[PDB]
Amino acid sequence: KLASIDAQLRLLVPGKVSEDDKLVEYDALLLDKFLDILQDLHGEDLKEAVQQCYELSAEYEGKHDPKKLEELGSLLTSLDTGDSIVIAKAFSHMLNLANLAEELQIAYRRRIKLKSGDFADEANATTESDIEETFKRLVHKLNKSPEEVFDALKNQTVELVLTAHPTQSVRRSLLQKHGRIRNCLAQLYAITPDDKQELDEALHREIQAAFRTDETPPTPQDEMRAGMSYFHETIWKGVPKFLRRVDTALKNIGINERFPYNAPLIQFSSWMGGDRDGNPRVTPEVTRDVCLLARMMTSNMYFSQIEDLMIEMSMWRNSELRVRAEELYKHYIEFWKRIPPNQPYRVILGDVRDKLYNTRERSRHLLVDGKSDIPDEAVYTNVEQLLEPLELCYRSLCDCGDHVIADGSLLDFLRQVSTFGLSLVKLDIRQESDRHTEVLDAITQHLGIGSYREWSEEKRQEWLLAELSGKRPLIGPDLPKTEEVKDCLDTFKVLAELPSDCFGAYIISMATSTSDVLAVELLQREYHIKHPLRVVPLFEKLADLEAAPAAMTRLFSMDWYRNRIDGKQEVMIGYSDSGKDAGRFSAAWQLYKTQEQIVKIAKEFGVKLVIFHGRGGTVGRGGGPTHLALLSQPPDTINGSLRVTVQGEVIEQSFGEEHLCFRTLQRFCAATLEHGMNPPISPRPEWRELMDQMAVVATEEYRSVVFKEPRFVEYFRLATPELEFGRGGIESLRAIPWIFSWTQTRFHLPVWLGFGAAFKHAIQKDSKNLQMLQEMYKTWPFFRVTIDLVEMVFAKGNPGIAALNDKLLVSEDLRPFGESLRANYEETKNYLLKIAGHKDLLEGDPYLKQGIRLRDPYITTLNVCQAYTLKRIRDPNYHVTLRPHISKAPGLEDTLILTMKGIAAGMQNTG
Amino acid sequence: KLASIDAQLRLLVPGKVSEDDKLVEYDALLLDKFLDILQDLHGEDLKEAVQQCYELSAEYEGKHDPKKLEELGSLLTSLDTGDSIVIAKAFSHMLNLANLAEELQIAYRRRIKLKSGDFADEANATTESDIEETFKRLVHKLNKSPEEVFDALKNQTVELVLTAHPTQSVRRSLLQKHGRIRNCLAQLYAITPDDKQELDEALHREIQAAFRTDETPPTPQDEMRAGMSYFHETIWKGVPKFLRRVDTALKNIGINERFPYNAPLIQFSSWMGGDRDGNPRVTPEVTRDVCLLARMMTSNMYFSQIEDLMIEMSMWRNSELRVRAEELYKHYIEFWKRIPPNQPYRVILGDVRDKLYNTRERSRHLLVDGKSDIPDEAVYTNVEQLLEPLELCYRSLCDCGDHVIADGSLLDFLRQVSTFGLSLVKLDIRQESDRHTEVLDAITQHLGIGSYREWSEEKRQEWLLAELSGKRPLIGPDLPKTEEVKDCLDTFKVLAELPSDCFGAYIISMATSTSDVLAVELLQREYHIKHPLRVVPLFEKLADLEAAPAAMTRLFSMDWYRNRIDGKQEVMIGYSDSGKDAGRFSAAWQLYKTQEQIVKIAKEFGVKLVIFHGRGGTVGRGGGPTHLALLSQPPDTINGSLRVTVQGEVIEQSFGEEHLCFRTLQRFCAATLEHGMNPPISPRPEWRELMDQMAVVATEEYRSVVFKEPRFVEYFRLATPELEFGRGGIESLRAIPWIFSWTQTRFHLPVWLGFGAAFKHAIQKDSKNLQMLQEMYKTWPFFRVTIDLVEMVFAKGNPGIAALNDKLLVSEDLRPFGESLRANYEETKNYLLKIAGHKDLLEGDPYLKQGIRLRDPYITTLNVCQAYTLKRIRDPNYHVTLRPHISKAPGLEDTLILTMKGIAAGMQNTG
Ligand SMILES: N[C@@H](CC(=O)O)C(=O)O
Ligand SMILES: N[C@@H](CC(=O)O)C(=O)O
Repeated sequence: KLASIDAQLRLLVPGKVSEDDKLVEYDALLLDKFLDILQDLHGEDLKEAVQQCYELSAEYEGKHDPKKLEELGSLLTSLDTGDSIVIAKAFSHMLNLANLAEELQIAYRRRIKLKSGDFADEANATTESDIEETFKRLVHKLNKSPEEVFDALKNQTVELVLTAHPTQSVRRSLLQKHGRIRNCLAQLYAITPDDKQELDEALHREIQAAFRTDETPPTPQDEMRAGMSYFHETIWKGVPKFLRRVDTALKNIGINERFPYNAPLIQFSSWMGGDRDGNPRVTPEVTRDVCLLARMMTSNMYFSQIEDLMIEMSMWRNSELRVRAEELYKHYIEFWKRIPPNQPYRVILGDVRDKLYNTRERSRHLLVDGKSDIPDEAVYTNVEQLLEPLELCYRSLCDCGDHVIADGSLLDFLRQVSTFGLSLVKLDIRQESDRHTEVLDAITQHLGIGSYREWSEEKRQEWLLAELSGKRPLIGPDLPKTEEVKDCLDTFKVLAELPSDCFGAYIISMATSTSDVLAVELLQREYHIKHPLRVVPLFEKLADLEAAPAAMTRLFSMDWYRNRIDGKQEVMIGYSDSGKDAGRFSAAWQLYKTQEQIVKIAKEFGVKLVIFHGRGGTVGRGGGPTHLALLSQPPDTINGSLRVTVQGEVIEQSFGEEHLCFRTLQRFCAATLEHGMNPPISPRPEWRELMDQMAVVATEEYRSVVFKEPRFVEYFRLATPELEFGRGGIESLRAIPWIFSWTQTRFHLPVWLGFGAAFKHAIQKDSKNLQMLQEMYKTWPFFRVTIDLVEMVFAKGNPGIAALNDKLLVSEDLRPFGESLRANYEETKNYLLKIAGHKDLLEGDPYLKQGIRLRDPYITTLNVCQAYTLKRIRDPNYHVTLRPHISKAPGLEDTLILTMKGIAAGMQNTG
Repeated sequence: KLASIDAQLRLLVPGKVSEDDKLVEYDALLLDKFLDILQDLHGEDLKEAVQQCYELSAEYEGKHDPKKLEELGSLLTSLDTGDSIVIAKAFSHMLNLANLAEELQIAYRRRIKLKSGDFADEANATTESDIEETFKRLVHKLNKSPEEVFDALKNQTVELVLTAHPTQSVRRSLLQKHGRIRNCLAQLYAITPDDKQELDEALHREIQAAFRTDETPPTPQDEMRAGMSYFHETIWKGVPKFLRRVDTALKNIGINERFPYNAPLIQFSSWMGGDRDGNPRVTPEVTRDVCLLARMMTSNMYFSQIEDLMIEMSMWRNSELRVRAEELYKHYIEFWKRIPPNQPYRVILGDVRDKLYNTRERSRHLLVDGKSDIPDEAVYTNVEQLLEPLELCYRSLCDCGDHVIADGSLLDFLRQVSTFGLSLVKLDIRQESDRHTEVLDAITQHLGIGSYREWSEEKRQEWLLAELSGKRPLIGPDLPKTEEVKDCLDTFKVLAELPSDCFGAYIISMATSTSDVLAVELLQREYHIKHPLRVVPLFEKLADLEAAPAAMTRLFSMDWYRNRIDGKQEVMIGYSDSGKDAGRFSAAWQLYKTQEQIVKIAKEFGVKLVIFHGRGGTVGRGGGPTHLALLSQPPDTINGSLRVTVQGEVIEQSFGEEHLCFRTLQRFCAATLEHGMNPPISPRPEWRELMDQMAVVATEEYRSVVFKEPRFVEYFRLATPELEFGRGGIESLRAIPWIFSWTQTRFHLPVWLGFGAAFKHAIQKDSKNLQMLQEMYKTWPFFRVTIDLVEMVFAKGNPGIAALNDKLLVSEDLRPFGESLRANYEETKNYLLKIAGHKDLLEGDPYLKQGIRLRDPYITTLNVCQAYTLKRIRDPNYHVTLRPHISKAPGLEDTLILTMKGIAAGMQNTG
């Protein structure tokens, strides 16, 4: 029955049916209910068709018989456009279901009571240290006093920077539906029979509601609002829950005070409407809009919880607040008459409410009108104005003997205010160096002094330092401006006009020089920005990384810059970007080294350095693995301040479920604290040498395939949906489409290519290297974590899918090239297994393996569907006999979009 | 430790420590945490003082040594005014804590799986039938088809009429705190150690927050708002949860449809601001105000959940709604931009939102301004206008294939709308017959036609029928009006002007005649009320009850009245009122008979009769007992329409906790349905005869003590805090103060007096009567339920408290009178025990016994405190040596108020 579907699913994932392992059951239950829904909505035949795709696809994943893939192919090419959309919709939705189930399983999986203490424990959610356990290791194993631990945490800073979903920001409505499905599932395993019957019917109903929210592309403004949804869903509440647990952990190590409510321990930021790199749709107007939206939403969140705080704050008992209440003494849900003065905390909070309302309304009018007449004194323009009256309530309760009450909801609110400020996320701006060069070259030519672009690096620096202390402005009204130059100058206009608490960093993409950084500083001074954004270079190519040290050295040598920077500098690294240039192995090692070198240079100059981790690192995986990934960082690269990218495709895993949200915040904080007092071992010299030797080879293999093979590009454009995803060659292609196109094929070339040659050569040069590599794997956190990510990527790989795409889409003369990349994949995988000490992929993480494995049949169905869809899109003369319509003006591009989104939702993070 | 307090509490309530019996543990935990709070806030010495009062009081309740009561007395009279308030505050708060604990215990107590099927099962929450089990008994035992059962429920009507708390409407803020204490307690027995530590600290904090919400009397408007709080807390959500369970129960008996969303199964009403009987503070203005408030709140509740429904209703798929959406196509929390038309359900619900807002705002302006310019078309003036667009969404989802989605939140909302309408509660007006007589006598004299008051009953009727068809109005501008006559006429003005959906019944207090009812009908016609309120007589004294039949017969004989009444009449009975006149036994029996007789008369005339149950009956107990109480009603007295008083002092028990709320709604519905198809046995003729004989004697004893003893009044005024509760003789005293004054003394004279003589005489006249009475107890639901309520009242009794009040407050020459009432109490109790077949009070309901028993020590402490406080208030020359202040311009009246409220909160319902 349900028993039958359960049995089916267990053939792919068998063995240890323990008591907290319910994942297969959850999946069975959801799939069962969804198959009924499909029958009701679309008819028995369609249900049977979906069931048959699933079955065929399961059998192919079980035994890997390519006849099975071909059968599923036949079935799928025969479907008319309409049936084909329903099938793609069905399997995408099954994926979202399996992901909700898996989150529930990770949320309730049992922790290991006794931990071995090896660093490997920190790779796994069930064994990793929580905040208390981290405190205790630091006190007992590293001989820190509890006070020292407390003091470091007080000064610590963790900043999570949210980026756009590369394929599909899940809309607010749907995400809530996903939440309720998950909750109904949870509650079903808590239970009276009638409750079960009712929950059962409520589950059924929510699965359907989700499926039928299934309606061209979205505005960046809307993409921003969709990306902010997780605040409401979890983070908003989660921050105070986690800070409260810090309090408890501090108490359990002998610290008899709460973690101060205004320690800036957690900060969130955003690139959404800020990053315009290679993206001219992100205009100045978009930037202004998302700043106002962030401000609107934050005030609105405070406003919509302040009435609850006012109810709870009924107390009648200090003179400081008494006085304020007396001074102060309509269209709202709760306190719509004047508050009486015998309710003093409500008089204060009543004023805070009104002010919050006015702050929210100004932003709304600024947004939809263009201006508002609402004045500064009616509104909060700075976060201290909002804290102040809340601190007053806190103190008044303490002075009147009610400390204990103060530390309830009021303390929660104080923390939310301190963490989220007036703008939930501070926005980073990002733009590429060449755009700044263009802007300056327009200025220099118009001024008649030559062409900045033609100038040497020394000349650029000399001219920029002279104009950074210039007495005249640079830009006259008659400066002629291309659209691109205007768009870049008007971005600074927007920075000059919006409050500084809207913004974080100005990241320079494709940075290579001292002058790139100075260029942006000059444009900010020219716009007279009261509080210039800090300037952060992103060095992308290997060569750029190699030139970064000399570039920072020079910046830090310049009096004007040192004085401006005030002891602090941030530098950004992008793992996926560097891996596109050099292969992932060589980018990993180079990035390790570069960070060492820049840390040393910072120290020498008495500058505190923050490394901002862009996408594609081990640290962006989420979950347990992020925890060891953080502790693997080179010594002193964190030093009390973490700034990391939370990748769009991981946001749901990290923050969709309340427990996972809590644990994400916890491991980021725990890991940051620990690393500064307990660095991973530094590598043995033999390891460096071998890693250098392996980098040279890995880069040679990767580059010879990706850049020197004259037909690589052509192979890429056929074997991969890259071109269709649009809706020079590889050097010019951006990192996201690179990773994505190969992830859609289940092949992942960008992640593993180069590791094969590195290993083969090392082991062939000297047999003893195998053992050295294995020791590196057991003992060197950096190496372990590097290998693990790639191992996780191979578990999501299926060379049979790549083969099928070759048969359908690649011309015959390219097929053997494809075949040879598949042999490289196999050989690379096997070398990685031998180094990891494993027979099977992920035998060190069987819960992850199970999760990925349950997804495969669904993903595979979408892959097969996609492959034929691309055949049809690409070739209007390919046709087959379509079956008479099975279901009860929408095209092939629509089916492909569903396919791409479904695969990406099942593939989640890779490289 | 905590172990120590647990042991202490178990000495009063020992034995069967089973697994779902946690009440003592809960109490221990709360008391433990509260004792710490007291130490922190007021010092160790005060904590020790509270502990010692508790101990002394526990020992007195254990062994009943009167030396122990005297010690507690000494301690308590020695306390200065300030210490004395803290102690009274502490013990009142302990009571509220024990009540929250007890609710949690009743919420989670385990149901008996197998029920014996005796009607006694329905007295007890653990054994009573739920709605499904009621359905099944009707189908299988009474041979009803499931369709017949379904049809009766569809036509069934249950109306719960909320009345003011007689002592203290708990304010909205505090009630929420009580809720969170209870929740934190629940969650503590669900659990990771850190969660427990956090819940532990959250419990601690909420206990304190409650204790320090401890701030002259309240406006009826405010009393009304406080009495409405339970809607927000439970009832609002509870109605749809219960209707959904009806759906499930129907499905489980083979009915394949949901209970229709607009079946008026549940209705709530209110007397708050409506009842002005003996209460001139309840003015026309108050009535207008609470109608507008009810309207304001209801719109506000719909408004504040409509945004959630709009989020969830994302669906894009019927032409009827499509069309409406197109036609329709800012300052809010969620949808503050214009809704797009590809979101059709949101366009519709967006309009409903705006309309709800405007409906809420009109009422607010009408209330605080006096008028609004906001027009009828901007606002809902009738419930169908609000349903209509919701029915449209429901139909559109069904027509587009989404039946299952429609039956989620949308169906819930539809039910809330159908149940609560535009005014959460419909308001009853009540005023006494003599006020109408006065108003008419003013009219007749001014008209020069004589004095209505002087006229006979026949003349009154003749004149009223002639003027009910009169062609001129009665009231000219120059009619002279006392303040009372004006207040009564202006009430009808308010009825003429407010929408009819604000109101329910016009109850006439002290009704005796046909003409009393006609009088009110004439005043309503004179005010041209479009939809006159139905006129409902409340016959109070025995003699009035005896004259009621001839009065209804005459009304039902009059063409004008029959035509006006349109086949329907409601009559009200007041158990506490009739018991004040005749003693509770004789009022119970007479009320049984009168209801029989009026049912017969209704039938004869083809009038459907509703009996409205005023306060003081078995049916007002709440909990399990209410369930048998309902099924005990005389045959055909319910007949598909129940209308009962939910007494203010029981509201918290019935609706404060969500499970209890659900079960209250369930038993009212289950019991009503069943009774109409399965009447209790009718009494054997020997039983009637004996009951008549016992009534004559019970009334003679009660009346000879209460009305003929010349010094009774004087004894009452000293032994009881009656006079102080103010802030002819007994005939003139209202029922609430009568019950209350004796409940404050733990003596309860009004409930049991008369039962002693009834039993003694019956058993002495003929020994065989003992056995007849016992059979009546085992077999006759009416008798059983009658005896049970009195048995529950004796469990709350303590003649030692009455004795102490006598020593302190009654003069020596009255003390033996007091002593003789105590001998009557003892003898009456023992007779009741013998008839019930019990050795101890409540051995048939040990869970109730435990609950009442845990409260006693607290109540006793307050009693002792009260007794000396009254001594001090009454006698400014009584003094004792006060102890130096123990704690770290407030008087004796304040301590007494705390005392009275505390005792009433522990005594809950009695007579
Ligand atoms: N985020 C997981 C992978 C996944 O669940 O797709 C990991 O990196 O281990
Ligand atoms: N309401 C309960 C009495 C109580 O708990 O005070 C009953 O009537 O049985």
